[PDB]
Amino acid sequence: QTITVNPSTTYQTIDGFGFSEAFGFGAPIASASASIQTQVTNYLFSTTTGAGLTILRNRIAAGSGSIEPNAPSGPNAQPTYTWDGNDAGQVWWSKQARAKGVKYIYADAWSAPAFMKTNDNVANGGYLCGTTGETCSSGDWRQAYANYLVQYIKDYANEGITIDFVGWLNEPDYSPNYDSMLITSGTQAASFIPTLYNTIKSAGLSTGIACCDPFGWSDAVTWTAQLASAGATQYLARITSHWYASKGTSPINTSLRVWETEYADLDDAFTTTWYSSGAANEGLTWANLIWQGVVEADLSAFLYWIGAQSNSNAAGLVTLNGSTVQASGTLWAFAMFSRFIRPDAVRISTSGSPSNVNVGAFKNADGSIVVVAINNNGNSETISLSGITASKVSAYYMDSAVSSPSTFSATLNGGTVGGSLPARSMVTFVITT
Ligand SMILES: *[C@H]1O[C@H](CO)[C@@H](O)[C@H](O)[C@@H]1O
Repeated sequence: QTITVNPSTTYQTIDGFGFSEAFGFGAPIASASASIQTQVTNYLFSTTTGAGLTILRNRIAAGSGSIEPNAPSGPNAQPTYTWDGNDAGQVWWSKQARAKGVKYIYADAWSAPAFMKTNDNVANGGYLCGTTGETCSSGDWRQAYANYLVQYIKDYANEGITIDFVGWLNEPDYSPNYDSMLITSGTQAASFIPTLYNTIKSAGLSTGIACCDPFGWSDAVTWTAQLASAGATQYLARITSHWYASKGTSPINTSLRVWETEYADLDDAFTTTWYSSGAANEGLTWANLIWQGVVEADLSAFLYWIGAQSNSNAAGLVTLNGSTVQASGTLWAFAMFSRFIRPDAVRISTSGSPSNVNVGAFKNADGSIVVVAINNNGNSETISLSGITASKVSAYYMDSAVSSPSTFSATLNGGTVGGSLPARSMVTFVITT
């Protein structure tokens, strides 16, 4: 029952929580009525009625929708760039994100253009020409690919949007039948990173490099150690991973902030369900996964796949079905973290979690202490928070009985915060000392 919270013991910095609007999935929303646009963007970004999300991940398209859809005559020949100021809805989405509280934009390529790769195709894998052990008859396209990624960044800068981070790979351990590009190791990745870093700096930009968005955490572990041995981590700003093939239950050995940059239930229907049977698309399942990432794997960020799309399955947090906008249970799992744990928060020490209650705590830059308690028991659990002396508490809960986060009746005795955590619920305490 007694949880100790220790703000003098701190761990990782929190960068935030977010999602993507890649592959044109958000473009019908970008083109919808002002009323639909407002409903969708408030669900994603509002800190009072939505999920308060703080990170947007955009895709850099490789062929169709690319800024360089047609090969030049060779790897050092003058490119022909295109720019429509739309980017399949991502310019609109980026401007909405900046207007409504997003702290970081990350632009991530799923592949280089086909003419820069060993397989001369945007899909079914292939390697960037000129990386270690990847010789192409047409030559070494490393500088061409760095120049291409910088032009995309400048295109966004010309629309007034500053990209914070750039990634040059997506799941490079995976070769599906759509935009993809591989690496054999972090050692091979290290043959391109210095070229990209130098090209960004030379263009007068400060964009940070993120790598390498593996399909699973086990490759993020392997590749980070290889990048460190190759001396490439000095050029990186973030280490990234997806959680599809494997999840994190331990932190990566790095001083860089680590982002979980894509994870979702891709298979199941969209559901408003918070808890029913522990299914993969349930809100409470996702509360526990975010908890695992932030508390067990020391993540600085946790991203879903798609924020909002039309006729969504579970791959999206919010759906647009005609003119009707609906929030998933998963959206409210994100909300119970993201509304309250703001960028530049630091995770802090807790001890004394009851059985099957997952606890985390955070200190915001403004000094608020956020304690999250996920009760996975089939019964209410009474807790007390010692180690902090509260002057005030605002608390919120989410369970099957409410349709969105609702005021929670916290106790406060002699500066000790407490409460009765409902069964199969999440409670967030925002404590002022
Ligand atoms: C949203 O949809 C409109 C047409 O309905 C497009 O013109 C726009 O670029 C966006 O895709």
